[PDB]
Amino acid sequence: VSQVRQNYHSDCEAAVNRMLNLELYASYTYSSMYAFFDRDDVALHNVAEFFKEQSHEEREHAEKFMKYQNKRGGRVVLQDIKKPERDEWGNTLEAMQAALQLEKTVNQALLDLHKLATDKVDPHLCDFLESEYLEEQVKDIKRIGDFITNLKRLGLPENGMGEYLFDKHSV
Amino acid sequence: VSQVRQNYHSDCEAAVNRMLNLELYASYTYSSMYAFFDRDDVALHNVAEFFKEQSHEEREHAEKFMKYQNKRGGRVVLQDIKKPERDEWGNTLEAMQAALQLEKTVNQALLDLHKLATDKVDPHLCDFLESEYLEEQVKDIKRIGDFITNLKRLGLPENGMGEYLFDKHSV
Amino acid sequence: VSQVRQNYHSDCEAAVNRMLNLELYASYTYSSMYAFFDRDDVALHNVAEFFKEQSHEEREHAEKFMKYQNKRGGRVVLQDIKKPERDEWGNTLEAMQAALQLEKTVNQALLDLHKLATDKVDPHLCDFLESEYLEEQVKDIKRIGDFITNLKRLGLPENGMGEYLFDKHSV
Amino acid sequence: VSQVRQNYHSDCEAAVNRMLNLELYASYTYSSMYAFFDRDDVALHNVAEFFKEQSHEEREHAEKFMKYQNKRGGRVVLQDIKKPERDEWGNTLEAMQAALQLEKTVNQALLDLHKLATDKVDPHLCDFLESEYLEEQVKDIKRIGDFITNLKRLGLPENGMGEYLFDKHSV
Ligand SMILES: [Cl-]
Ligand SMILES: [Cl-]
Ligand SMILES: [Cl-]
Ligand SMILES: [Cl-]
Ligand SMILES: [Cl-]
Ligand SMILES: [Cl-]
Ligand SMILES: [Cl-]
Ligand SMILES: [Cl-]
Ligand SMILES: [Cl-]
Ligand SMILES: [Cl-]
Ligand SMILES: [Cl-]
Ligand SMILES: [Cl-]
Ligand SMILES: [Cl-]
Ligand SMILES: [Cl-]
Ligand SMILES: [Cl-]
Ligand SMILES: [Cl-]
Ligand SMILES: [Cl-]
Ligand SMILES: [Fe+2]
Ligand SMILES: [Fe+2]
Ligand SMILES: [Fe+2]
Ligand SMILES: [Fe+2]
Ligand SMILES: [Fe+2]
Ligand SMILES: [Fe+2]
Ligand SMILES: [Fe+2]
Ligand SMILES: [Fe+2]
Ligand SMILES: [Fe+2]
Ligand SMILES: [Fe+2]
Ligand SMILES: [Fe+2]
Ligand SMILES: [Fe+2]
Ligand SMILES: [Fe+2]
Ligand SMILES: [Fe+2]
Ligand SMILES: [Fe+2]
Ligand SMILES: [Fe+2]
Ligand SMILES: [Fe+2]
Ligand SMILES: [Fe+2]
Ligand SMILES: [Fe+2]
Ligand SMILES: [Fe+2]
Ligand SMILES: [Fe+2]
Ligand SMILES: [Fe+2]
Ligand SMILES: [Fe+2]
Ligand SMILES: [Mg+2]
Ligand SMILES: [Mg+2]
Ligand SMILES: [Mg+2]
Ligand SMILES: [Mg+2]
Ligand SMILES: [Mg+2]
Ligand SMILES: [Mg+2]
Ligand SMILES: [Mg+2]
Ligand SMILES: [Mg+2]
Ligand SMILES: [Mg+2]
Ligand SMILES: [Mg+2]
Ligand SMILES: [Mg+2]
Ligand SMILES: [Mg+2]
Repeated sequence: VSQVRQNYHSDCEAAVNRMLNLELYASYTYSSMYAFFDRDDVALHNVAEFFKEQSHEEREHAEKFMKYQNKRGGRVVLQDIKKPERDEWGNTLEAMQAALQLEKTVNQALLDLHKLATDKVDPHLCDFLESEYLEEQVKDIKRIGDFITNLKRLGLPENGMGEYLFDKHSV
Repeated sequence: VSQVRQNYHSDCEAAVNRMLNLELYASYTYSSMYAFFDRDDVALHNVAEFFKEQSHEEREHAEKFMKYQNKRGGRVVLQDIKKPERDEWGNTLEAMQAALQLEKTVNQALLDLHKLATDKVDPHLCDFLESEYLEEQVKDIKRIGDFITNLKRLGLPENGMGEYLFDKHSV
Repeated sequence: VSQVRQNYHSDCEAAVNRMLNLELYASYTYSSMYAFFDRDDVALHNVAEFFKEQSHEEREHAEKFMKYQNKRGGRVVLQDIKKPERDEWGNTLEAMQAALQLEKTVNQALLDLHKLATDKVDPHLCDFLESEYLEEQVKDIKRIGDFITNLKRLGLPENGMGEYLFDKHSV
Repeated sequence: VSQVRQNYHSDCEAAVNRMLNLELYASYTYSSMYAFFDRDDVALHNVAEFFKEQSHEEREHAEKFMKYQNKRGGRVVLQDIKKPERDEWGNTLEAMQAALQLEKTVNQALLDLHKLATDKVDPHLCDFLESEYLEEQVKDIKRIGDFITNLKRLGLPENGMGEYLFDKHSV
């Protein structure tokens, strides 16, 4: 037993490791979206950079879980980072729709972890999730939803002019 | 009944007073460690100053509970501050081990208070503990654990050179 | 065929994708080393931060290959990022030895890619590898070798004082 | 034989002169595109200025070959600069398509020169081409390809609004 460990359930420790992996998975998916929008036959640079930024943010989320694990006396256990679900992302609307679903998947995992922490009476873990993850998730989901509404308004997927306009005025 | 009092259970009010006393007790223990390491036959000034800083921090924790009590309309009730468990602290490793146990004792009391606040449906008290106490406790416990690992690596208690090196490069 | 593609062999495109994956694998291995040295029972913070920095550098190397692929009109294809070979890294010497071998593995892959680029008469790819990868590899290998020599001089793995001294004066 | 001449094959000297001429030809083509987009019945000023900038860049490329020739002890031999293939350039998409093909033609000539330099075992000439020409070519080709993708997305050649938008947000 780690000398620092106090009120940290084995189940929570394991769930933190799984959450870390999911953050890394999300990062990798966003990196794929970056590379797609940087393709010469796609060429939406501001969209690409948005997803690149998101990729870096997700990596930061993962690293914060690593630090958390050690602070509580848990042990970081890593697993493979699975490649993204797709190799190409269609267009800005399709990519944003996938990003929304990804963000909701990550959010659900965070909420499930919060429920576990609650069940195990771990207020430190609850506080950590609330203060460092849950509000950022809601903000990101709202931003992506707002983008999707605008992409639909702009006539995506069919309206190429609309897609250009979004890249030039929304990101 | 205090004109400001709302959703503040008598049990929580009493537990806040006991928590205040424990913070003062912790402060006093750290002050003893400061004085020990400042002895001419001990003479580890950086270690002494670390514990002096910790003593002041614990006093601040106590004063914040006093302010909290009044904000909620509870009444501060003071008890004797018991002298520390020991009059001399052996060496840096022994002192750090005692500090770790002290920090875990304080942490357990904070967690118990959080559980009481939860049982009494007092989200303000829960928030206060989470935002002002629980993360600082985890950080401090991790720091002391890290120090202990390094002191053991440096050959404490036997290795006087190791102890000197710690004082000169870790604190 | 991509409108930008010129003098870019399919074999080189595929090898760039595999190289990208290897950079990501190296990044992930370094992230594991960071987490290990941040453990409360390991607690070598400067060593941990060295490996964290290395992890970020490797990720940058991977992203540069993504950008390269697109610049040439190749298509980024991602695969799983395999978890590191180990879950725990022993001590500073063992970790540095693994880092040296990892760096040499990455270097060999870069040299193999340079040989392929040479065989396919692709001077742009040769230049890219020489200007952006090969010298950094040699520098990193030399730095790690130098560290290993010093860790051995300091009596690793047995000499805990030596390990402490390295953390405090070399990184 | 020039007193400075060393390891500089006659074939390479001649090929450098031909490369110089091609750079001047490219410059002149871009100058024609500038003048076209500055016409009152075309009036896409940002597009015109892009091509004017490209024209100046190509002239700089030519002058660098002149300096190179002298540095190696070769002799600059000039030929007529042929007028561009066209007198009018249709629209932004047509001009960009011609620019892409021009850039690929120049790139192929640079790659052919690099192959000659390799065959004649001239590493100085290889280095010069790699460090001063080949990466700039790849960057320029990618930029123009990206523009073409966006012009097609914007409905060129038919969509005049799309063409206006490109001029106002892409260049
Ligand atoms: Cl526990
Ligand atoms: Cl699987
Ligand atoms: Cl595709
Ligand atoms: Cl928007
Ligand atoms: Cl009340
Ligand atoms: Cl008593
Ligand atoms: Cl004594
Ligand atoms: Cl020293
Ligand atoms: Cl330390
Ligand atoms: Cl090709
Ligand atoms: Cl496999
Ligand atoms: Cl272990
Ligand atoms: Cl060293
Ligand atoms: Cl010669
Ligand atoms: Cl002729
Ligand atoms: Cl005309
Ligand atoms: Cl564009
Ligand atoms: Fe995240
Ligand atoms: Fe798979
Ligand atoms: Fe996210
Ligand atoms: Fe709560
Ligand atoms: Fe909170
Ligand atoms: Fe964010
Ligand atoms: Fe985000
Ligand atoms: Fe305290
Ligand atoms: Fe007593
Ligand atoms: Fe404390
Ligand atoms: Fe503190
Ligand atoms: Fe403290
Ligand atoms: Fe690398
Ligand atoms: Fe595996
Ligand atoms: Fe590396
Ligand atoms: Fe580096
Ligand atoms: Fe490096
Ligand atoms: Fe020193
Ligand atoms: Fe040129
Ligand atoms: Fe003619
Ligand atoms: Fe050019
Ligand atoms: Fe340029
Ligand atoms: Fe150019
Ligand atoms: Mg467990
Ligand atoms: Mg998972
Ligand atoms: Mg917040
Ligand atoms: Mg009462
Ligand atoms: Mg008490
Ligand atoms: Mg906080
Ligand atoms: Mg292929
Ligand atoms: Mg591989
Ligand atoms: Mg270099
Ligand atoms: Mg000749
Ligand atoms: Mg010619
Ligand atoms: Mg260069």
